This record gives sequence, structure tokens and C-alpha cells, in this order.
Amino acid sequence: EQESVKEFLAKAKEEFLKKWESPSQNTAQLDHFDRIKTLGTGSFGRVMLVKHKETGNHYAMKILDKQKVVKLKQIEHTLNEKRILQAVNFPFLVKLEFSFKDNSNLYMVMEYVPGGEMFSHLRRIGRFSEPHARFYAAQIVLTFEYLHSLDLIYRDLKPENLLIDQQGYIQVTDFGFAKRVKGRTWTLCGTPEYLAPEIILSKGYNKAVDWWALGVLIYEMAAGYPPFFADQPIQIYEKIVSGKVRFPSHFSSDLKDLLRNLLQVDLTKRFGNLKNGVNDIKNHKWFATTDWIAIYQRKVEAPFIPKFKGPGDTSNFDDYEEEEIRVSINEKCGKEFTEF
Ligand SMILES: COC(=O)c1ccc(C[NH3+])cc1
Repeated sequence: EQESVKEFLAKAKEEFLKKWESPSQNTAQLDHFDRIKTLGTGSFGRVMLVKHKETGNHYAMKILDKQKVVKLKQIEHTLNEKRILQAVNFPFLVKLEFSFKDNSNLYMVMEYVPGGEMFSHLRRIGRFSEPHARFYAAQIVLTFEYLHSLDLIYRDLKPENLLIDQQGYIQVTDFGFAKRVKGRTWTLCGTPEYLAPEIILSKGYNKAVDWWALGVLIYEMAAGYPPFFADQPIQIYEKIVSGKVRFPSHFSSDLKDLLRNLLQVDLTKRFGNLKNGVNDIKNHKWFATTDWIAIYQRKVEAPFIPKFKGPGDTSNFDDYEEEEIRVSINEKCGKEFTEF
């Protein structure tokens, strides 16, 4: 309710809407870049480290195969991802620098963050101390305050999507499930361990699912494993809907209290979804040592700085089979992707 935050968010929304209404398109092409390395791969796309041939800058180029996007029912999702990313601007979101398409693929050319995914660092270290988890959590809280004020739901919070930058701060990547939603939406998406009960139960759900996922993330960062862990998805889902969570004895009382309010099965009682909105989270005791403005301004010294040798270093990412980027001589799926 600080007039300061109100005016910040009002300007943020004005700027977002202008870009949302008139999206950029076709701002580079493939032969402006050299291919370096595959950084990730999935059922309909890949992320490739590339270097711009004129500037020498490195980028993470997400390449989506239009035919596979169609087959796996991701058309609208890919259009969401690009339209949202070209319109947002926040310190903890990876920046989309260029986008374009060709006969075969869609391309989103993002700033490359060489420090790696939080997932790798968390697994390597085991767990994060509460201060370390809190530093990251505060960045997600502010990011969700920003996104939700724009009527955006993120829907893919998990450690793999949180890159650690050169200053040790988070950059959220992968807007593949992000959507502009006034009210409710219905698509089943997200990784099993992070799904809110109302997603599992096929309800019309809202931004409260992001706050649930933050609870899962904070738990996993501080414990080293997620709260509803089980060997198969159906067993995970039974635990999620049950309303039962066990906390390690090393968790502080303040942490347990915050988590009970984020991991609240009843979405109408969940922190982030009450009348006081995000302030129930920002004002919670677990965040008492957090200077929200200093986090936003990146003035807090980070818990650690990833080790890397320079902007082209791939040592914090892992190795994948290197496959061709073939571009068909014939246009595929042109109609479906006209707006991209
Ligand atoms: C800005 O995006 C990146 O730097 C990046 C994204 C995804 C991966 C692999 N999951 C690696 C790097």
C-alpha cells in the first residue's frame, strides 16, 4: 500500500501493456549467429548457446520445432511465452533480446546466464541455509508481485528455471507456461512436485498456484528435497492434496509458519491470495531481515557467486548430444504461428 510501490506498479503496467498490444516480431535471423553448444533439450525444443557474429555477444537461443509444438498441444503456450517475454521488464527475469521464425522453427534469443541453474547448485550443496534460501525467495516474491500485477501467472516455478547470474542473483527463465489471466484458467501444466492441489483436481485456478509453488520451492531450498516427494506422480499428487506436510526439525519456527500458509490446500486461505495480497508474505517474520528495496536494487551481497571463466563458459551446464538445426525448404505450420 506504499504509494511508492503503487506508482512503481502502475508505471510497470503501462509499459507492459504498450508492448503487449504491439509486440515486436522478426528482430534477427539464424545466420546472424554461430552455434556453440546445446544447453538443454526437451520434447519440442532445445536451448542452444550461440554467439552473434558481429557483436560477439553470447545468447541462449530457445529453438522450438513448430511441428512438435503442434503435436504436443503447445501452440498457444509458445505464443504466450514470446508475447509475454517481449513485453516484460524486471531485474529477476531473463531478457528476450530477439525473436524470429523460419520454415521449421520458432526462435527466442535470450541473454545467456553462465552461472547455471539453481537446481545444480542446490543438489551440489545439499541444502541452502535459511538466509541463502531467503535471499532467493525474496527475489521470487518481488517477481511474482510484478507478474501478478500485470495479470500474468508464471506456472513453472522450480529450481531448474532459476538461473544464477554473475552477481549471484536469480534470473527466471522459461515462460512456456506463463499466461495472461484475468480470473481463472484451466490447463494442466507444471512439474508434479510443484503443482497446487487445485491444478491436480482440475479446477479453474488463479495466481494462488504460483504462491503454492513458492512454498514448495522454499521448502526444497531449505530441506534439500521437496515436501510431497514420492516415487511416482500419482503418489506425489495424493500427498499434495492431503494437507499434510512434515518439516525437518532444523527448520526455524518462522519458516514452518510461512510454509504452512503458502502450502495451504484451501486456496481461499493461502498467503498471496488474501485481502492483503503479497504483503502477508513480505511482512511475515521469516522475512523480517529482508530489505525489499535493497533486494530489488541488487545492493545485497549474494550468498555465493557461481564460478565461471567468462560470458561463454558452459561449465555449469551439462552435456547433450549435438543435433542439427535443420530448416525445411517448405514452410510448416505457418497459419498457427502467424502472430509469432
Ligand atoms: C537465459 O537462458 C539461459 O541462459 C539458459 C536457459 C536454459 C538452459 C537449460 N535449461 C540453459 C541456459
